[PDB]
Amino acid sequence: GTMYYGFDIGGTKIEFGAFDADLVRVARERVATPTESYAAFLDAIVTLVNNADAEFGVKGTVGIGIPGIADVETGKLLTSNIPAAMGHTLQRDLEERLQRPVKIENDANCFALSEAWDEDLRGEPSVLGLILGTGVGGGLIFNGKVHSGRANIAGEIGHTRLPYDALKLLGMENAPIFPCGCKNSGCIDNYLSGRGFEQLYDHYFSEKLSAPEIIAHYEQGERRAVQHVERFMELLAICLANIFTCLDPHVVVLGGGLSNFELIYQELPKRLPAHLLHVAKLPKIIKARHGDAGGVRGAAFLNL
Amino acid sequence: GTMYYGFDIGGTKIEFGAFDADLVRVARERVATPTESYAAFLDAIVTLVNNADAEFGVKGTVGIGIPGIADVETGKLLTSNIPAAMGHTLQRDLEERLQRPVKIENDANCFALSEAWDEDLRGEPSVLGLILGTGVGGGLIFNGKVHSGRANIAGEIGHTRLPYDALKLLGMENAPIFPCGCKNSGCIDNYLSGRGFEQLYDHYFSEKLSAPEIIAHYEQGERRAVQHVERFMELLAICLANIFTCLDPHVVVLGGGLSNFELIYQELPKRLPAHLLHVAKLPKIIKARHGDAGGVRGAAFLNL
Ligand SMILES: CC(=O)N[C@@H]1[C@@H](O)[C@H](O)[C@@H](CO)O[C@@H]1O
Ligand SMILES: CC(=O)N[C@@H]1[C@@H](O)[C@H](O)[C@@H](CO)O[C@@H]1O
Ligand SMILES: [Cl-]
Ligand SMILES: [Cl-]
Ligand SMILES: [K+]
Ligand SMILES: [K+]
Ligand SMILES: [Zn+2]
Ligand SMILES: [Zn+2]
Ligand SMILES: [Zn+2]
Ligand SMILES: [Zn+2]
Repeated sequence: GTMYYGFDIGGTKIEFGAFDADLVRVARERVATPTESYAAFLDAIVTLVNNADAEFGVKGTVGIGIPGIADVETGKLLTSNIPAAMGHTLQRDLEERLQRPVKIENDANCFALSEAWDEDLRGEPSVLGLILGTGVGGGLIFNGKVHSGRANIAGEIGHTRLPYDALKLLGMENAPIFPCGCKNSGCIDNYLSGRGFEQLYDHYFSEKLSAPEIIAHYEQGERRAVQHVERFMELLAICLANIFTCLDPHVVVLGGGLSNFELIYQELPKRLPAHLLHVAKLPKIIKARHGDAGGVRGAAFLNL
Repeated sequence: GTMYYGFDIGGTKIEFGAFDADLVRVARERVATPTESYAAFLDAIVTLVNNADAEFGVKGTVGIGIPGIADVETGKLLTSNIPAAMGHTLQRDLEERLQRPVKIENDANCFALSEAWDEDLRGEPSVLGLILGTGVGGGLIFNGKVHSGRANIAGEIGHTRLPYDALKLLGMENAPIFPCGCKNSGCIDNYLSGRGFEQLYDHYFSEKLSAPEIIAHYEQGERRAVQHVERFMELLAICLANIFTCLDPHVVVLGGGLSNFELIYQELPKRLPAHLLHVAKLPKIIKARHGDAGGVRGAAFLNL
C-alpha cells in the first residue's frame, strides 16, 4: 500500500505524521527543534522516517513543510525561524540519505493545500490560506493548484510594507515602524502576527503583555485592551482589503494562533467593505477546518 | 468557418478587430467613444458587428474588453472612464441584439491573455500583464488561465494604497496624497499612471507639463525632469516589488502609454532587487509584444 509522510518543522518543535491510502492519520510524533547544530536537525528528521518505515513495514512518499523558502536555484533555505537549518540544501541531504525523492514546501503553502483539499473547497477557482501566528504567511491556490512563484516567494504577504491607510490609522509620522527579520522595515509580518499584536499593545500602553493576556483583558472589557483590539481589527481589515483588491480570492481560510481569536470572524466582514472597492464582494472567510494540522497534512499531500 | 471578433472600448475611442481561424487580423476599425448617451454607445458596437458580419459572410464569436468591472451578479458595469456605459447590463443588451453568446472581460485581463498566448509565454506557470497608462491595471494569468477573482476584481493593483517605503521616498507626512476615482485616497493608480507621473511632476515643480514633454526634457538632461524621473523609477520599483513579494510572477509584461518609456526596462531590473526579499529572483520583464493591440486580441481570444 501507499503511505504518505509529512513533516511540519517549526521554530520550537518538529511534528511528524503518516497517512495511508485512505488518508487516515496512523502516526503523530513531536520532537523538539534541534538548534545550534545542523547535524542534529538532520538527524531528528531521518530518525522519525526510519522508526516509521519499520513500524508499518514500508518506505512512503516524503513531504516537508518549513517556514521560509528553498532557493529555487541552489536548494538552500532562508529561514530565520530555524537557526540550525539556514543556508543548507535540506532537500538534497534527505534525498540521498533516504534513498527516495523528497518534496519541500513553505509552511503557508502546505496549510493552504491542506485546507483546499477539503471537499468543500476543492472546486473553488481560488483559495487563499492565511497564517496569522509567529509571522504572517499566505498560500495561493488557483483552480486547485498551489502557485509557488518564480522564486518560491508567492504569498509572502508578510513581507509587504504597511499601506498608507494602515499608517494613517497608526498616526502617520508617529506610527511605530517595526524592523523585520527580512531586514526591511514596516513589513506587516511585524504588525498582524501574534508578536505584532503584542508589540502594538506595548507601543501604545508601555506594558509587556502576551497576546493571550491582552485578549483575556479584552474579554473582561478593560479599557486599554478594548482600544487595542478595535485598532487591531481595523488594521487587519485595512491590510487584508489591500491584499484582496489585488488577489480577489474566492475563499480565505485563516490559521495560526490568532486564527483562534473568534472576534476576527465577526469583525472582518463588518470592517472590510469600507476599504474594498464599492463593487467588491466579500470572500468566504473561514477558520481552518483541520486545526493546527495543516502543515503536516499539506506536507504529506505534496505527494498525492 | 471560424471568425473571432474583439472590441477594446476605451475612454476616447472604441477599437474593433476580426481574426480568422489562423488568427490573422482581417479587420481593424476605430470609432470614437460615444459618451453623450448610452443609446449611442450601444449603437457604435452593434454597427461594427453587423458591417463585419456582412463583409466576411459570417457572424463569429464576440469578445469585449472594457476598463472596470462587470458585476459578477447583476451584469452592470463600473467604469468611471466611460460615462455612457456605467450602470448598464452591457452583456445582456448585446447577447440579444446579435443572437449569440457574448463574453466580456476587463481590459487588463484581455491584455494579459493576449500577451500570454505568445508561443514564448505559453507554458510559463504565471504571467502578470501590467498596464501603465490612463490608470494602472493588472491581469493575472496562472498556468495559461485568467484569474478573474471572486467579484471580477483580481489584478486591481491600481486601487491598492502606496506602501510605507513609497511614502517614505515621497516625504512621509509631506508626501502628496492624491484622491482616487474609487473614492479612496493614495491609491497607486494616481501615481504610477501617465496622469500620476504628471501630477507628481507638478507637485514638486509647480508646472503643468504632459508626460511626453517631461520625458523630452529628461532626454535633454534638464534638472527638474532628471530629478522627477529618478524619483518616479524608484517609486515604480518600490510599488512593484511590494506587489511581486505577494504574487511572485514568472513573467511581467508592460503595456499602456508609459510602457513606451524605454528607460523603464533598464531601471526596473536595477532597482527592484533592493526592495525584493534577499532570496527573490527577478521576473522576466518585457515590453508588450503586440504593441497596443492586446485589448482587441485578448477580447477576441476569450472565445478561443
Ligand atoms: C521569509 C520568511 O521568513 N517568511 C515567513 C513565511 O515564509 C511564513 O509562511 C510566515 C508564516 O509562518 O512567516 C514568515 O512571514
Ligand atoms: C476600478 C477601475 O476603474 N480600475 C481600472 C482598472 O479596471 C483598469 O484595468 C486599469 C488600467 O486600464 O485602470 C483602472 O485602474
Ligand atoms: Cl526647483
Ligand atoms: Cl533614472
Ligand atoms: K507562501
Ligand atoms: K484586472
Ligand atoms: Zn520583511
Ligand atoms: Zn493581566
Ligand atoms: Zn482607488
Ligand atoms: Zn518644454
